[PDB]
Amino acid sequence: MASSLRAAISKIKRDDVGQQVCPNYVMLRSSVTTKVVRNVVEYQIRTGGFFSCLAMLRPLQYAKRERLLGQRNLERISTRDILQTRDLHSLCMPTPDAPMSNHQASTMRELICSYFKVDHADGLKYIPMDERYSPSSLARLFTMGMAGLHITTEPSYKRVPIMHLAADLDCMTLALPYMITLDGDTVVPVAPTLSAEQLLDDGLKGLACMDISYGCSMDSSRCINELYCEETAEAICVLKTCLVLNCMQFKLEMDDLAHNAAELDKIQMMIPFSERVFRMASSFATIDAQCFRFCVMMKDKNLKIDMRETTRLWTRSASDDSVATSSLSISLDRGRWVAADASDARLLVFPIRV
Amino acid sequence: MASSLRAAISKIKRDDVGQQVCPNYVMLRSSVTTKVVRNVVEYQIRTGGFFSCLAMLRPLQYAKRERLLGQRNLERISTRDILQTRDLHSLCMPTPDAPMSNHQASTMRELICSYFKVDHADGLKYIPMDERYSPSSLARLFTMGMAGLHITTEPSYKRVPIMHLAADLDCMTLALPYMITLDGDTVVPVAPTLSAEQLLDDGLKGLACMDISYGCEMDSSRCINELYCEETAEAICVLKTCLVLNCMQFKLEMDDLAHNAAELDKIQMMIPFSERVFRMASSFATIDAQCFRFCVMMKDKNLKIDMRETTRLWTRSASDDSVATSSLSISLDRGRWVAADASDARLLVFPIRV
Repeated sequence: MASSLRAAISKIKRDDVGQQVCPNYVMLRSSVTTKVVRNVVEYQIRTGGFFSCLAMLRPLQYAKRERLLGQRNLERISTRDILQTRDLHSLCMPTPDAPMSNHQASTMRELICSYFKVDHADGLKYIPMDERYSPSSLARLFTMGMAGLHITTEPSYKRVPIMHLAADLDCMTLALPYMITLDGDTVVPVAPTLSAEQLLDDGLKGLACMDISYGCSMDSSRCINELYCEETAEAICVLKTCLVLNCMQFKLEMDDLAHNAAELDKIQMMIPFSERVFRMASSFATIDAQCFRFCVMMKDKNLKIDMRETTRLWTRSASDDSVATSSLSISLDRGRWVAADASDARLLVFPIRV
Repeated sequence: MASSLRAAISKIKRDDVGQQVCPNYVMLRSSVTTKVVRNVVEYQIRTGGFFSCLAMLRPLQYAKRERLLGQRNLERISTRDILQTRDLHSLCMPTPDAPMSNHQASTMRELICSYFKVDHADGLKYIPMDERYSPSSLARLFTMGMAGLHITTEPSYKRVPIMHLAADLDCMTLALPYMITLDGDTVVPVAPTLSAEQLLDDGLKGLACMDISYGCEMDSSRCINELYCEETAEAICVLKTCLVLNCMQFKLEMDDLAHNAAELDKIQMMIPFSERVFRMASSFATIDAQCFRFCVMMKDKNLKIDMRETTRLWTRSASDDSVATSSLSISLDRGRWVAADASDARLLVFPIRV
């Protein structure tokens, strides 16, 4: 009565919260439940990883529940038999089996070392010599650090100074990042011309022209840039950097999903998924040029697109001449960002919760 | 034609929100507003000072709006021609026109100095050479200091380090303070034998036998003493000291309300003001012996008592032999402090908000 195939199947993980799409990723990690009402099937998509990554714009809230978890969980996670990308993300480690980045890796390592007052050998555990890192793991590292917790290289939590900006923002419940320019004594929203990564170039200088409007569509609005002083400067740069890093991870994973046929075939032209991807990309449409051009294109096709054509658009949106911008003029009111072409609304980006 | 009476009456600021009761006080500052439905008039008592100063148990929440306000408001308060007690409390100054103490004032100033790393002479401004200080102004100073803000001697907000305990506790919506004893490897709640003031003795080491159970909903309970380590020790000592300071201020003002017949005649009639005084004293009934006894008494008289008799019971409650507390067994269940004589529940103390 014993058989080999049954033994193979026995080992397979049968949690089955839903149809697991793009696991082994950080932000594109997705679950598809099926919900039937009458005779119509509504696919319900749960992408918690992305939404947790975006909640880092409020560091004390990101950290809130985990700071009351002892040094036990980190030590459990590391001792585990097989470490998935989620496990390594919790430890702020390089995530093999997931896309990674080699961009400004030394400046990023130098930042770990300066912020956390740590050695280069320790820096090399976060960002190895292959120079390849996972940007979201690195954001988690810094986001927690602003909240007063350093994830150490031995799985441990060490107490580090809590950033005043994190406490100053913790009241806020909505946020909108955008790009600005200074045309002399006045500040105006501008469309993203550079890519999120290129903000990291030149020692993170281009970050000065990103702003984030925090508020409670929104009210009691406070911009991060008006809270700039000598003491909050570092905290503002890190916050903006973590945002950029999460954007980079998104882009990396999307670029990889364009070529990962296994998971793309698994998505049976779910329009629900392609409008999810539109939400996710809209988060960064105000700070990354590619995601801008991508979101304008999909909204031009009324978001009734299957994932194949969708991640075809992603591939094309990496090039400046894929859509015409110069034409578009952008304004910001009531906490949402609008790009319009001669009174035609080409993209509307709403603020993100937490 | 003109009148000097008219001119005098003209100069009187008329906020007239209600009948103001015990102004020039910190915690007993009250306002009665008359609400009528049918032919029944019900008196509503607002006592926001008391509940504000107990909200200090969660320091970041106490600081939440005030950290967004600039140094503008503190200068503005100091400029005011008539410095009322309310304004002085905002500035963490000593409060004439209101009661004060001298208990361990030397160790308090040394604490101010230690925590805020400030010289003896400006610490003399907070606690003068008179040796008299307002305990609640001092609790505010320290409470804001855990939140990362120092109210300086010149009106000014100076950024100091934010305590990790303040961040740890900020998810908690309820708190129950109580006293404990260590019998072997089991902690048990005990009745308050000492005075609040007497916990400031023995180099504040007596505070270790106090615990505060924080929770939500209670449900997600944590005891502050569970969170003790050498990094959290300072914060735990200050948080406990600030509670003792607010207790002491409460006591100082009650004693004063005993001899202040000028206010007590005005509120001699209202049973709702007895309910409020019971609610207040119940907050410290677990950590102060007088407040314990006082609260046991009024529960015996079923809370239907006038304020004259009320504050006479207060004056009596100062004496150990006034009620027979030795037969009462103390239990802490459902987030709820119970003092009972066999099957008779002589006092129930409930968790405090924030």
